[PDB]
Amino acid sequence: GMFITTEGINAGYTIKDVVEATSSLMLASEDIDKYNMFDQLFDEAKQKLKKKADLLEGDGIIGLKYNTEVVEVNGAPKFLVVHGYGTVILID
Amino acid sequence: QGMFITTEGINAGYTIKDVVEATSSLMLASEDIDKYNMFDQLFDEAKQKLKKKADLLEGDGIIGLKYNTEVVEVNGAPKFLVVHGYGTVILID
Amino acid sequence: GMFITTEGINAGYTIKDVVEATSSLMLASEDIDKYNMFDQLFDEAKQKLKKKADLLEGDGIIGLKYNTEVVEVNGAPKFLVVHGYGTVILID
Amino acid sequence: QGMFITTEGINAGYTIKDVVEATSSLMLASEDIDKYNMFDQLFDEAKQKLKKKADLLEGDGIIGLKYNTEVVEVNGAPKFLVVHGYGTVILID
Amino acid sequence: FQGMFITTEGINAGYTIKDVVEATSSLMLASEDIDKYNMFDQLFDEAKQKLKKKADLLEGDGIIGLKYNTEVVEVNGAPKFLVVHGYGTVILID
Repeated sequence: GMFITTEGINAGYTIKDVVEATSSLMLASEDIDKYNMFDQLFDEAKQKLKKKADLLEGDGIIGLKYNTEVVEVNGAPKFLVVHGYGTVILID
Repeated sequence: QGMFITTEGINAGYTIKDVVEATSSLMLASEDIDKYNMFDQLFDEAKQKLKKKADLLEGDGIIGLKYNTEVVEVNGAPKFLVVHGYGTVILID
Repeated sequence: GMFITTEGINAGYTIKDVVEATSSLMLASEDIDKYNMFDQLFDEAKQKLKKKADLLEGDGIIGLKYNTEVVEVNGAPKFLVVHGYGTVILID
Repeated sequence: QGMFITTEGINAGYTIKDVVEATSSLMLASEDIDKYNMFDQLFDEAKQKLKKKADLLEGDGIIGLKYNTEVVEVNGAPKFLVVHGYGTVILID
Repeated sequence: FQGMFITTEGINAGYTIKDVVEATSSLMLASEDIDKYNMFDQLFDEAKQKLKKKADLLEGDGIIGLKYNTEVVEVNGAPKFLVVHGYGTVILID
């Protein structure tokens, strides 16, 4: 139960660290149109980032951004990759 | 669907419900490999998906919207156009 | 004569909508090194975005970002693609 | 071109001249397909182009800088490294 | 020098801007490791250390406005290089 946001917050905080997480999956040959499968990778990336924020003893993560790639092998999409990153903060 | 969305933050009091994401895509016909205006549809669809998620979380709108885009190639031709939209769902006060 | 910016503005406004535009061109075989040809696509993307801002009855666009792709056909760059997007606002 | 540039905004009074963009690129030799440190010079070139455009618009500097990057492949090898830089040219007060 | 702050967003505090800085880091995948996108973790760390060292050479206190670009570079129809670019604005407080 730890907060996450794309932008900053108007409140007093100190900065613990910037954290990053990558998650990925492999597509079946028949599923090369299934870009909806990115949904689970964003949620996995967030949970990895939140766990890292909790290990740093922060209250949450500001400044979240995502990078995405669709990686091709032998002229077909084969991997979907999300990178998430943000700044872990502690309020006051 | 009457719910606000913005690329940046807002100077107002809010609480943060959650960050939400949506992906939309389409498959190009062989003759339409030059039709990058077809991304318009996908940005619209991504926003609708995001707004629906904001409404299920019982927020007033979405701040901090960004889009990632890909043109995915199959056997040396563009075949899919993909938009990912994401942002922070907030509740005012 | 309508303003556009990458960041927000410290002033009172209401939000009309987020708008997006895509611009693209096809490279000749001999022009696969000509990445300066993105310049005109950025300008076209802005003009499309401004047009949309004016249709929504806003004063300008905050939060502008651009995505870019170089799309390959048969192992050569063939299309240059810009996506522009931002938030249309009305001052006060 | 002793002229300021930043990724974020500034807490100060300004007016907005325009948004500006610059692209810079280079071609890799076959033996240099692992040399991604060669992006270094392209970022610098992109900044120089953006600053020169800011100076033509008679601004004091550039806020909101972002970069897009691509590694463009020809016949299944990286051949071009491409940087796009863009930002908002401002004038203080 | 070692312990220097870095953040994705700005800070609500008084500062002057030294310069914008950039770093790139990369690695080459083995054929058997074309699924190993976890290996980006290293590259983000390396990119940050390069950026911090540039901030320290400019005599700043830290880096605001950090962003990362990423690419997965293919050679002969397989992923061969993972590339991170990091960039941000080096500042000095007061």
